[PDB]
Amino acid sequence: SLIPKFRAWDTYEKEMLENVTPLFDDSNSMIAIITDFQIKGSPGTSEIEIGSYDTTFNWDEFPYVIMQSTGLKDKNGVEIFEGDILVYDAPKKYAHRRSMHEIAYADGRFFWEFLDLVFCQSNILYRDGYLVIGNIHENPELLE
Amino acid sequence: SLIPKFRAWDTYEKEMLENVTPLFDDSNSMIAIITDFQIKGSPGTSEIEIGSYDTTFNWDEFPYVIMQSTGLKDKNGVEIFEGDILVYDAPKKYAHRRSMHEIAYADGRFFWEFLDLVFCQSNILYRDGYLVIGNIHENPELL
Amino acid sequence: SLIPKFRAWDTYEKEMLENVTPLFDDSNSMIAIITDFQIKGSPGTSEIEIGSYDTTFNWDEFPYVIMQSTGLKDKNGVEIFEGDILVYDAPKKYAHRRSMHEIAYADGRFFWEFLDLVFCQSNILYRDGYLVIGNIHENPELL
Amino acid sequence: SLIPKFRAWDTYEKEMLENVTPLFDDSNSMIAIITDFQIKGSPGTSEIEIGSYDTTFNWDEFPYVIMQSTGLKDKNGVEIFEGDILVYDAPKKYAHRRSMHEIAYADGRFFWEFLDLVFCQSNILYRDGYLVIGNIHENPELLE
Repeated sequence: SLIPKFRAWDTYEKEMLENVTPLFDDSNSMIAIITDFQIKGSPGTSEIEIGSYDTTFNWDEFPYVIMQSTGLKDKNGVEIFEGDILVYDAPKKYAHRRSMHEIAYADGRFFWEFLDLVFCQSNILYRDGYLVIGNIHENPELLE
Repeated sequence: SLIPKFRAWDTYEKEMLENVTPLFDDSNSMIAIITDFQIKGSPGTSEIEIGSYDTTFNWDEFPYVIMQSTGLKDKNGVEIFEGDILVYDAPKKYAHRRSMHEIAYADGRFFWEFLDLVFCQSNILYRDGYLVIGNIHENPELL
Repeated sequence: SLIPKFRAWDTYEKEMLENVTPLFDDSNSMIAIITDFQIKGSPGTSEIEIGSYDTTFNWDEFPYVIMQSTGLKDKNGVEIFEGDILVYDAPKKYAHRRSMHEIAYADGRFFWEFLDLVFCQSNILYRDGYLVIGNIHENPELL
Repeated sequence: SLIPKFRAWDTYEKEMLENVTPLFDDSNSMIAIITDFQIKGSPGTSEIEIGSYDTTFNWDEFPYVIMQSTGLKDKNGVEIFEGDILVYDAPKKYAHRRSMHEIAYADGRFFWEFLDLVFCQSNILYRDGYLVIGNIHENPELLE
């Protein structure tokens, strides 16, 4: 099963927004985003009260980039999203260079890039395990 | 890189709703659904006008079951979702069980059940190809 | 990155032979098997001394079925081969059978049948882990 | 199923040997290689006659690197082995090199390195398809 959960990088404000709801037209294009809402009212006469939101008509270039949760967690229990960048949590002693690996989606599955292992919960936790160190938007220096 | 697209089975109305937007609390529980909306503003400024929707306030148990698109298509160009049931498009073997393969997501990937080939667009189309024949909600006693 | 290792089911003796070397002719059909050999040279002129072997000419039906090692081990350190049958080793909660999963190779990977998980070392060992309980030849009626 | 088929790179002579039979002890060390054999003698009384061969006796380090067939074919029907390098057979354009990926085995599967696609027969052949254009031993600068 996979519970749909999304975060958005606001490229104009340079801010990561958690728990957002992307809204699409019937043609697979994002047209709005709800960043906060609450449900109000009584049983049978309830409503969705949108607190904060934005739409593509407000912008020449809509500044939100959406990323979905993989439903997997890292060694410290942090939920892994598309765009996260992970590293093997090696001991400090005899420290040796390690590469970082970005999470992406293709061909029906989430992949970590440049790694021989299959991306799955057991591989994330195996031996010393993997940790999310940042993401491609906030931390592009991790892949330099 | 997967464009999010969802459908919902409404267990109360016994119907499939297309192009829905599920709304979750910050704790993994679905608390509302938007089934139609428009953007309007002339300028309003622009606003989201919810057309049809439901919330968990309205129910003892929220009757909507959400399914996400894999973004892959079957041999007939049908978009494949979680809960779809696929079969290989071969001749029909009369009076014997036909193998059926439910689509689900787990542990980082979508997969089809009971099949040695890996679920991916090229394998869906290879040879005679696979077709969606229905899903586990609209067609409950097939599997 | 995969050490070639083979075992053979002897369908005449009904025994499993370990560390065998299958030999294939130019038609890619198995023609012989080496079950024991030594290297006895002296010292810049070495030789392969085959000590135990068999060939398709010594039989009407060559009674050997070859299975290759996956290179992976089960939770008890047992090397896993094609044709093995694995179970998840959760405690016996009184009176229910563990589901069984045969190992095969196809289309680029070794895999376990009827399972949502990727067949890889970490999944084999995760939590209670998986154990080999038999194989399709020694235990033809297990599945 | 997979018919075991092996090739070996002789790293002393710098030659690829086709269709070899690798011989291992029980500790997983290759100690011999049969490059040619035939079966001889009376039915019921037959023998393996070893033609070309080599053993680890003659060597400080046995100079042969074994690679197994994946069982999969490229767009030209060529059997793909570990160590092969594949390219996507898109129309070639001036001064643009097509991207290359090495075949490896790890942890239960064969795969193409640095490519987020399931390595399977239908993906090898899909759309423009992939072709074997060398291997890491005979063409050690090819990946660059």
